[PDB]
Amino acid sequence: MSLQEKLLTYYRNRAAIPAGEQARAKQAAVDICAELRSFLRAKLPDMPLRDMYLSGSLYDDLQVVTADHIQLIVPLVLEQNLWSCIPGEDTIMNVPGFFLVRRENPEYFPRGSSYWDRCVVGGYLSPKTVADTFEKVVAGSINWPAIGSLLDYVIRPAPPPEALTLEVQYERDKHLFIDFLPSVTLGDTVLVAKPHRLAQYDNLWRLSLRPAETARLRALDQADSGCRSLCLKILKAICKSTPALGHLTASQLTNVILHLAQEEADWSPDMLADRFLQALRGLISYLEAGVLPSALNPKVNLFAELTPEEIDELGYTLYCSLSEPEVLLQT
Repeated sequence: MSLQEKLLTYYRNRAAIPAGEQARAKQAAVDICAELRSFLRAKLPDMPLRDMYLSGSLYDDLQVVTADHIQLIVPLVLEQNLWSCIPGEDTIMNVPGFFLVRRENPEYFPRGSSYWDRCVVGGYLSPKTVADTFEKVVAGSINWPAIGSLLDYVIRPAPPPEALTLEVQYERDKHLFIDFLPSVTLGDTVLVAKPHRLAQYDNLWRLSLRPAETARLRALDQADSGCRSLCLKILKAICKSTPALGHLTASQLTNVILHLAQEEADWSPDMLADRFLQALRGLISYLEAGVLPSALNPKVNLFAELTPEEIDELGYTLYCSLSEPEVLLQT
């Protein structure tokens, strides 16, 4: 049979979402998203935000390759007057590519001049505070299954520390997750409050990379009708199924593939199996080294959040795969 054929087989059987189901999944998210606006259009203002949006509603599949959960961005509006963002590199700590947001010009515009002065601690805008002030609309200031009833789904938020995340069964067989993620844009630079992990103590703002990451990927495979996304989807599925490998994230996997695209031109369909093995060796190499640089921002190490016991486990599992990759398909 061969790896190629087995990989394709695993794709269709374990990894891929049927066109129909996918559409219905998109519908759910788009509907949930609509109604959450209707909840905040009533509740607010006070908090200054643009409309919530779902990334990337332009693609059907919705970027659930690159991935984790469907992402519901909530853009916080800030005065470009009153706020500068300081790179994590130039701290006061030392943590690329996270950023501190510094309250500027008390020198001019005293406290109370912004809504966002109520989420400052120590001269700096605080993703955790911001996330919290937020999380106490979610789990559960919402009249939750009243919107469940309206649309014929089950909508319940995961219990903390993911009160931001939501579970929705869209059909009876299947279920689906939606992340709320607060975002601020200060000039060129866009940031999200996905907390760091340790964060020292608590904590900095995270540079958003998923949308750029998914755009390169979309584009490369457009260029040459190549098999980069397919190869990624399969690694993602294997990692979702194989408990040892669960510690690996969408972003990590995505960046392994992007580095491999930098190194290899070919990605014709018949190259799947080789590129697949190379991703495994790439992973092993990045894990040995303890660093996976972001393809888009080489100073950022995506493996910096992994605990060393995780790295340990992953490396061993991958090391053992290499001679019989077939075993990864039967988890």
